[PDB]
Amino acid sequence: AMKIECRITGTLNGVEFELVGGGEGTPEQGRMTNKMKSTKGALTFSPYLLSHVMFYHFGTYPSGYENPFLHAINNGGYTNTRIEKYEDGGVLHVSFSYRYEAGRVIGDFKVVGTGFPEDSVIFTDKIIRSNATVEHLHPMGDNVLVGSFARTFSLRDGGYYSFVVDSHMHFKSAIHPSILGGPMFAFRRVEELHSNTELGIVEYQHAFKTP
Amino acid sequence: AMKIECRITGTLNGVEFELVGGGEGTPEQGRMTNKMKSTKGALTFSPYLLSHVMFYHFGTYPSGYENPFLHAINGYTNTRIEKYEDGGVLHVSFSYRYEAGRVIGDFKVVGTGFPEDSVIFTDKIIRSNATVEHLHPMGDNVLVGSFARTFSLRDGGYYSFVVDSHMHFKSAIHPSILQNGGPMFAFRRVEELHSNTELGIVEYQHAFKTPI
Repeated sequence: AMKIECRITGTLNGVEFELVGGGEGTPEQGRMTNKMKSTKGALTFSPYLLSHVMFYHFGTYPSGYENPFLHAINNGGYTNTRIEKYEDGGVLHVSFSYRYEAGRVIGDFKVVGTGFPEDSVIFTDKIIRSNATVEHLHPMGDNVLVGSFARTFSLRDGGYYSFVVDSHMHFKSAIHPSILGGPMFAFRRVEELHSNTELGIVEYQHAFKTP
Repeated sequence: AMKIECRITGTLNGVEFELVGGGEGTPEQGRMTNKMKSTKGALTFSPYLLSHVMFYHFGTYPSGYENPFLHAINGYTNTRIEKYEDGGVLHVSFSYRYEAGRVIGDFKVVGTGFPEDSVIFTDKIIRSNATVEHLHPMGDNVLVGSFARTFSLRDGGYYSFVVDSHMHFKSAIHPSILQNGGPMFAFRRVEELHSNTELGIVEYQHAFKTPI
C-alpha cells in the first residue's frame, strides 16, 4: 500500500479552516484510507462536506486500460481543479496539487466555499452520509481530462442535499494511451467516520467503460 | 414490444425543424428503436444532435427496483437544459401520451448560441457516445438527473455537453426508487443511422446502483 500524506486548507463563507493527516491506498483493490485532524478546533460546517475532498491514483481500471493518474506519478504528474455547485446556491472551488516522495503521495488541497445560506444544510449536522457517484471522464486534448459528476448527501430526515461538479485535470506530460474512443466512467463510494474535529474516509474507486 | 410514436419540433438559432416517426421498445431487454423523418427538408444541423432527443420507459432496472415506466398511470414530463462546450444551449421538453398499449411522444427543442463555426453545422460528428446518468429524488414528485455526454468527431476529437434534467411525476409514482438509500445510475448507449433527412436510433438503457 502506498502511503498518503494530506493537507486541506481553505475558507467557508470567509471562515478559515485547515486539516492535516493521511493514510494508505492500494490501486490494485481501488481502496484508500485517509484520516485528518483539524488544526483550528471544531469545524463551522458539516465534516461530510470534505469527504470527496480528502486521490484518483487509487482507482481500479478495466482490463486493457491503465489508471492515468497512477501513471502520471512517474511523468510530471497532474493537477485537479473542480467547481462544485450546490443546490442551495453554495459553491466550492477546490484545487488539488500533488508531490511524490518515493512511494508516497502528498496532497495539498485548497478549497474556497461561498454562498451557502445561513440555513444551509452544511451548518446544521443533518447530513448523515454521502452517497455514491459515477463520474464521466473524457479528454479535451492530450493534456486534459474533463470530469462531470452529480453527488448527494443523505439527510437525517430522509431527504437529499445535492451538488454537481465540473472538473479539469491538467496533466503535465500527456495522458496515458487511453486516450483515446469514448468516455471512461469512475464509480466511487465512501465510508465516513467524522467528528467536527477529526475526519476519516475509506474510499473505493472503480472505473469502467461498460457496466 | 410496445409501439412508439414520436414527433420533434423546434428551432436551432431560429431555423425551424420538424421530425415525425416511431419504432418499438422492449422494456425487459432495455432496448428500443426509433425511425423519424424530417418534414421540412434536410436539417441545417447534424442529425446526431437529435439522437438523445428521439423514452426512458424502455430501460432495465436491477432486481426490483421497477423503473418508473410506472404510468400506468397517472404520467411524467421531462425538461432538460443541455449546455454545449461551444456555448450552444438546448432547451428540451418531453411530453407523452398513452392511447392503447403504445407510447406517443411530442418533444420540443430550442437551440440557441451555437456559433457559426460550431461542430453541429459541419458534418464532423460521426457518432454519440455512452453516458451514465445520476438520478436522485426531490420530494416524491421530482426526479433530478445529471449526465455529461460526448459526440466523437471525424478528426478523432470530442464535442461534449452536460445535461440537467427535471422529471415531474403526476402521481407518485416512486416506490423502490423513493426509498432507495442513494442515487440510481442509468447507463445508455445508441447506434445511429442518420442521413440528414431521415433519422434512426437503436438505444440501450440499463440502470444500476453498483458496480460495474
